[PDB]
Amino acid sequence: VIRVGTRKSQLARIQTDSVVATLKASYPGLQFEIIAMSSLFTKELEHALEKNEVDLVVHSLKDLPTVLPPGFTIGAICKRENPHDAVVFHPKFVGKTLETLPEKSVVGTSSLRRAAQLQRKFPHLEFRSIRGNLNTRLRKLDEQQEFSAIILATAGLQRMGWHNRVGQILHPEECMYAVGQGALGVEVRAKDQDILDLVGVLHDPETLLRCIAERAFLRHLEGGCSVPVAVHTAMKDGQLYLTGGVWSLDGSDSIQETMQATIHVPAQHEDGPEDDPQLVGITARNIPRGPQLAAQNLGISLANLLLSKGAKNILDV
Ligand SMILES: *Cc1[nH]c(Cc2[nH]cc(CCC(=O)O)c2CC(=O)O)c(CCC(=O)O)c1CC(=O)O
Repeated sequence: VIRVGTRKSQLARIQTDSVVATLKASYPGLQFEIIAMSSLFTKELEHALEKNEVDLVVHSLKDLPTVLPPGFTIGAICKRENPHDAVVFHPKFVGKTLETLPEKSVVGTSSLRRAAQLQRKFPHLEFRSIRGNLNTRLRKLDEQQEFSAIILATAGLQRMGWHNRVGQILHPEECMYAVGQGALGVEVRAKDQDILDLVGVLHDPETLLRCIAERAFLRHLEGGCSVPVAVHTAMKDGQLYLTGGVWSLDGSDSIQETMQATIHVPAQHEDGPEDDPQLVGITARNIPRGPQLAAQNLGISLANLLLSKGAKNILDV
């Protein structure tokens, strides 16, 4: 049996089921039991793992820290869903963008990354804090008299089935995404080789590499989930392009730079050794180590350039 622990929440459940459906397709001759428990929530799922009550936990990659706690690791980086930030609008706005929205219009977001970027880009728009989950945030926009629009993740809206509410997908010139956004991560016990082996199938090499680069960049910057650090990655013609940015809380101050590295997306897998340290919290012992190391190096390089341009001033408000 494969005991998968999940949060009782609707978005946590869907993401969990999606990973389980892939593992099921890879391992049809194995049992999968689902345990539902309800960073307060991250902690109790990690206590179950400790007890061996569950073997896997499925999380969003942006929610995980760059250094996981002792004895845990990210066994699988899944294929990436849309990483972009999207705008949902108030019904009264018949085909508008943030650009065409009236001046002093309120925009709901609890992300400093989004608010910082969007304040700089759309200075004539007010950004207030919105609280709750997608269904709550969507109800508040529709019913209440406060918000003209709300900023949310395309991946998240997509998973709930509510891509019909996406009004505008924001591009990197407007609002670059969070590190690991649109990617699911599978947490596992670091010394359970049998569980790490199974989860190895879920690793997508293109996403894994981009996600190491992004996590390496953030770890070097001393960033985390709730910090105004944003990134954009791509892999085209054997090149990994990493754009990273740092903003002040109001967007007034911002450093943004782009670097690239010759890194090839590996088609084939391997049987790497157990003593290979996990990179940026990730265990990809069945994926070539050459390309992973290069991705981390690229992330570090970009963090080092940003810090040389005083990126630590902007962050330490
Ligand atoms: C680190 C961080 N987490 C969240 C909330 C969140 N977690 C998962 C998603 C869905 C997309 C995905 O799987 O990547 C989301 C995003 C969402 O639509 O809320 C946030 C956003 C803060 C908030 O308003 O909830 C952040 C911070 C950040 O993204 O900058």
